[PDB]
Amino acid sequence: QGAQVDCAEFKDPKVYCTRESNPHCGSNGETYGNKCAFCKAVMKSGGKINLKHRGKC
Repeated sequence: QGAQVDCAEFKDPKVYCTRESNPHCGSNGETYGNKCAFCKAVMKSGGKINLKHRGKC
């Protein structure tokens, strides 16, 4: 096992942004999905934004 939803190791170089490759939906906070959007937000989320990323939140 091991949930592979890490987003630090796939930052660079010029990888995850703009053209969203997955409408993924946050805990109970937001609908987004471009790898950058999610890692970027979640980073500065607060520490209470888990994920229920499938389709809608």
